[PDB]
Amino acid sequence: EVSAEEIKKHEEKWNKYYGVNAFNLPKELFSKVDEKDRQKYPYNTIGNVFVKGQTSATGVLIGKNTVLTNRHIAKFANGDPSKVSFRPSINTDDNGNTETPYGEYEVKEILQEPFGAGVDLALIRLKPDQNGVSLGDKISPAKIGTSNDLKDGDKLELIGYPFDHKVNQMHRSEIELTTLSRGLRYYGFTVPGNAGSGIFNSNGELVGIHSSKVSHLDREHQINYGVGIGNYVKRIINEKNE
Repeated sequence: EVSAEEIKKHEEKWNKYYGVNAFNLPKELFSKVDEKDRQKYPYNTIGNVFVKGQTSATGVLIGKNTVLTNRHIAKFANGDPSKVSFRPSINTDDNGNTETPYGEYEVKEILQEPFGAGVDLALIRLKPDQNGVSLGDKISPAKIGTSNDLKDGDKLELIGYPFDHKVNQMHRSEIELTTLSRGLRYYGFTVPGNAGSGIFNSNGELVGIHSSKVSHLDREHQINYGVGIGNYVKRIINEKNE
């Protein structure tokens, strides 16, 4: 039971992201990443995880051949790697011109729930290109930070592919952390395609991965939910990354 004032104020914040049209959102909270920034770190570590005829979400390159995304996204492939494709820094302008600066990568192995069925993270291992060159040799993987030092009120950058808004167009969303006692929760604009988006701190370190929206305060309100890179997650990553 939370005071009726909290709900009133929550609806306040939440509304500044979902009350107005996505296109009429302030640049500071939600904006497309231009060609220039897309070639720079950490933006170039972001890619589109494409599951043929299932979904189109986001993923972060965290190793030479490893992509970190959500378990719920990886489940759509039903264990079959050939159903998943990773397209780093892909971009499709409003006129249909699609470009993939680093090519498209095939998946050799899917680790659906290496952190546990209750942690919405999965690892995707990619095959090198036909010349045997790993994506991680073309682009430096994201630096892995920690979520242990974050605190209520903190502002972070969420980078991903908001498919439902614009197809194959990388966007950044400013997020504001809230009640962290119940997990990584935050205010910000996201759509289903943002699943797997990287959350970076001012130091450019990856501190979390966006997951989805969950009930908040009561059973009738929402908030964004992500998975923080805590002690347990880092251990597993360091153990299976490659």
